[PDB]
Amino acid sequence: NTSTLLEKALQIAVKAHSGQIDKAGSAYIFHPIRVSNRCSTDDERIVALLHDTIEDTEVTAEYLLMEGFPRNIVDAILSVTRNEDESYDDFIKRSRLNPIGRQVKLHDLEDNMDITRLNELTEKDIYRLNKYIKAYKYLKE
Amino acid sequence: MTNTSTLLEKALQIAVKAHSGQIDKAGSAYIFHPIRVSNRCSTDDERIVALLHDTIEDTEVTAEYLLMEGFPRNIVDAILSVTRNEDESYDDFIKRSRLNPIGRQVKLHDLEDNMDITRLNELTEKDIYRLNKYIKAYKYLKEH
Amino acid sequence: NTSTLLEKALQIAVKAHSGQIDKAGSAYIFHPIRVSNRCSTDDERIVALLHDTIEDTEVTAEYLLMEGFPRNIVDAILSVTRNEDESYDDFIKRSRLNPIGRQVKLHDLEDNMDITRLNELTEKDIYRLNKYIKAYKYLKEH
Amino acid sequence: TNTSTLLEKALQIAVKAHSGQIDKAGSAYIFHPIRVSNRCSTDDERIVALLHDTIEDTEVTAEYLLMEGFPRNIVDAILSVTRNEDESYDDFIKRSRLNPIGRQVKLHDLEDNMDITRLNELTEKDIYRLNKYIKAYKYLKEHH
Ligand SMILES: [Cl-]
Ligand SMILES: [Cl-]
Ligand SMILES: [Cl-]
Ligand SMILES: [Cl-]
Ligand SMILES: [Mg+2]
Ligand SMILES: [Mg+2]
Ligand SMILES: [Mg+2]
Ligand SMILES: [Mg+2]
Repeated sequence: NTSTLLEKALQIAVKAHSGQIDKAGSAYIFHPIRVSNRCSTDDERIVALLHDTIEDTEVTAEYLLMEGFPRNIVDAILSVTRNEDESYDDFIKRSRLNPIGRQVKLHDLEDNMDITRLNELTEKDIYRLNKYIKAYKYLKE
Repeated sequence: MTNTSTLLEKALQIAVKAHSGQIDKAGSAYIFHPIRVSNRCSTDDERIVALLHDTIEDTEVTAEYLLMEGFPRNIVDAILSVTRNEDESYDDFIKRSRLNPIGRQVKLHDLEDNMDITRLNELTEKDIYRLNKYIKAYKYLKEH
Repeated sequence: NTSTLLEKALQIAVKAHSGQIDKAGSAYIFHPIRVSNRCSTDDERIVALLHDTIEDTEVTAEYLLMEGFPRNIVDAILSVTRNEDESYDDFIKRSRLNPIGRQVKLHDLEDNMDITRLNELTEKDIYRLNKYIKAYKYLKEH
Repeated sequence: TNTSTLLEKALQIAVKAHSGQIDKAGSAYIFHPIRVSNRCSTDDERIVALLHDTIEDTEVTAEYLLMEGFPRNIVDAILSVTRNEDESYDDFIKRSRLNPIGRQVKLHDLEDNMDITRLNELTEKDIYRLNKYIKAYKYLKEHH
């Protein structure tokens, strides 16, 4: 009962992130939604809705391919999916090389840097916010 | 996860299922309409009503079903304030929406999304009449 | 009247903050502009454009009254203008009492919590940002 | 001068050049480049948005902007969204798409011009120009 591939990516994310919470206390599914609302194209919105499904849920790149998602979309999701064998800097460098992933990752950083949603702030947060700021600047050069 | 945060996730899953496969005038999935309206809201109470504001027309989603799912009476009343009654005229419908503090705000963001012509392929004369009606209602909901 | 007073408020702010900068080096004039962009009414936008003119520049309250800004607008600006002998805690409590000042202050805290423009984030910012979060929550309480 | 950054100078130039001008909604025109600039993502886009309509002002010219310190690629971007005297609108939109910064600014320009939430009413005379905005908006979206 799906009309468009953007609707499918939503239903996949809502199901996959069901039961997860972000560090602010809210349902995690609203993070890819808030990133998707910052996007400008349907391709960016699809990747934004799924950008944390491979890392955090049972969704795999293989599953997305078998569900009909195009090669450039899945590769764009993989460009914003960190591998353990790489540093965070090498991950952001790999994100910038992808036209769709670069834009989605920028909006992902913006959402993660939105401290207006948080209850407090600790020293562990500012070290994480700092590398977000460095990655945010790198992706805008 | 708090009760309001749980209801907000619950409200999303109820909207996704109810609007599954539905399309709007442009042809895109209708679910993104409540989501775009929600993104304009400021509080979680408003976000919940925004996500469910067009689900009463669905057969599975009723007022008692939402009460059964844990949504409090004030939230459900807000959803009913932005749900047009059977024989109710548009002018009478906007008047009823302003009486509800949450529904009034949600209806404003609903009008903003409906006035967004960046998603339309072409504008006709019928669209002008419809957009003029949204402008009048938008202005009415912003007064004191 | 309101469309012209909004423009006048912009021109008063531009002239008053001219050449001032924030901690990131960006032009400070855009802080009231970005706060005014988050507002929903013309009264809020006017107060937001002028909310740091008394404290940071040579604009006075009598000056704004002389230019035609109504009493409620000037009072709202004063509700978000910290006094000398007033602590930050009492300042936030006083800004919540004014309907327009409360809303503009909320958007002011949102702009001050925007770290997308800072070059880096240190530990001294923890105190400032947590203070802003606490003040943000107090203003949102109903 | 008494200006900090090129962005601030661009603001002051737009403020002066549009001073007293009014838009279709009856508001001060200066807030149009500001609202276009609020949609932009980089400082280069914001500078061009703030100045995207200053060339009509007799004081503001390409030479003036170069004199003030604005880089040539910024000035060329402003000229990419400045329509020529005998140029057709379609040819103007095609020319603005070739410029990376200008394309983005022209999209945000079109979004603001299509924002009918600021309008007090709509007539059928607005149909043609709104359909031109929609057509040009889609044409700039075909890039990706
Ligand atoms: Cl990571
Ligand atoms: Cl939402
Ligand atoms: Cl830039
Ligand atoms: Cl033109
Ligand atoms: Mg993410
Ligand atoms: Mg609706
Ligand atoms: Mg301030
Ligand atoms: Mg323009």
